[PDB]
Amino acid sequence: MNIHEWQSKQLIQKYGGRAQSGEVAFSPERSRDIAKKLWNQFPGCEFVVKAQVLAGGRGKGHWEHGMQGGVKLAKTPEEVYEIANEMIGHKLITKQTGAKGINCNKVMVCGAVKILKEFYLSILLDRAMGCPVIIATSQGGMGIEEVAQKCPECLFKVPISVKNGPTNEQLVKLAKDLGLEGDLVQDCVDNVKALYQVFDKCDSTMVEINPLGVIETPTDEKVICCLDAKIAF
Amino acid sequence: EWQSKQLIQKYGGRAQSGEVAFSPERSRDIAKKLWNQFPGCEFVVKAQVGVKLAKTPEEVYEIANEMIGHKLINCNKVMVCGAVKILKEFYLSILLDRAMGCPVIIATSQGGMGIEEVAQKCPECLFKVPISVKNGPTNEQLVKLAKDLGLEGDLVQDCVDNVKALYQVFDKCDSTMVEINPLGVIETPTDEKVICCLDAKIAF
Ligand SMILES: Nc1ncnc2c1ncn2[C@@H]1O[C@H](COP(=O)(O)OP(=O)(O)O)[C@@H](O)[C@H]1O
Ligand SMILES: [Mg+2]
Ligand SMILES: [Mg+2]
Repeated sequence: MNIHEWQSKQLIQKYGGRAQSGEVAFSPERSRDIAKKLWNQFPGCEFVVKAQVLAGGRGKGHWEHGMQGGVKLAKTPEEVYEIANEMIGHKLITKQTGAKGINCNKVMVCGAVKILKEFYLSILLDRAMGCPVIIATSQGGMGIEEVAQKCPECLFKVPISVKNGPTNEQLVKLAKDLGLEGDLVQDCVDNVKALYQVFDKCDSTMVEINPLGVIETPTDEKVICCLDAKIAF
Repeated sequence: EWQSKQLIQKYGGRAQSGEVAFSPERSRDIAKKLWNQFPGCEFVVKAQVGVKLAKTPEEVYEIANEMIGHKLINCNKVMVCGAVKILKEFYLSILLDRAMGCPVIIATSQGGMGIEEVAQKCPECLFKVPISVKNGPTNEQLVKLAKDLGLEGDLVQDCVDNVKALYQVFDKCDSTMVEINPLGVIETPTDEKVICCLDAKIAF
């Protein structure tokens, strides 16, 4: 099976990648404390509550009891408790679910960040070719399988040699084709190179980052960051 | 500070309490977790009873290793504060003015130095606001003080709210002084301007 979001981001960081793993919470009280302690470091910052359930379309979905969205903004730790209280212990309905619901027993609480660009990127083991291949496109919010059927020319594909792995020219070109420029290019290479170090050194089948974004830091420094992660085995 | 900075938060005020660390290793961890919540953020390391900017958890470790167990009374603990974008520096204090026998609120737009120096060279920079201990600070007075410092929009009301919470720490603690140097206008990670107490001192 695939591991949860915040678990994937953690492994990505364990190999030198920048990802917003936030902090998990198995209760709405715990989630409130997380946002509260974070206000000590960045007072006035908003928060984002992300249901931890193995299925896509969380931002699109909704909850039975009236709440809309699996990824919702929160202005205060109290709002974090509200949202979290409606998530933990309830069922979420997304596109991958139809209407059978998925039991949500935990959520992830991360700080609200300003996003400048959103990209798709994944490291897939092309079995037909027996080699890894890197997919990407400048259409973060859309979905990989949706874009593929309607626009496969929207995707950039880069087969990877199993020996040396990524080629610095391959990665530099991919970052350049995605519209990146300046320090974000090398930063994108560093993270993407870390994604392979996660893909290969962990015997993984897929490392999907949707969206891989250009975010601003609290001091407004642009840095590549994985705002979502799925790792299949 | 931790007690005070929490008291402001206890009574409904914004205060960057950061987090204390009793060793360079601990300091490096605090900065690491913050990169899970706001990746790429910088950090500020404060030596507790001086302040250097750090770009990475490893830099924080370096700076902490220079402080803990060294000069500037001995320093045996540091406070790791996320690097927040600070726009304006203000100074604000509440005092039992023995001369007038009533609480008074002093404030200036030069929050980068001791109040002693500002008065001498610039006496126009300070703003006295005598407060009736019973009637307390009146909304009219605090709004007048807010606009006296160059605040507009939600900040004007945002200032009034924090000033009130500070007087409660002064009233409900019977404290002789409540000093906020600096009181900053800060941008949140999403570029929202808010008032925040960046340093606190409570005496008796
Ligand atoms: N920390 C964050 N701050 C602001 N927006 C965020 C943050 N994390 C995620 N988002 C936004 O929320 C959207 C939905 O989250 P995501 O993890 O992609 O869920 P899903 O793709 O399953 O719907 C993302 O596409 C992104 O635009
Ligand atoms: Mg996603
Ligand atoms: Mg910004």
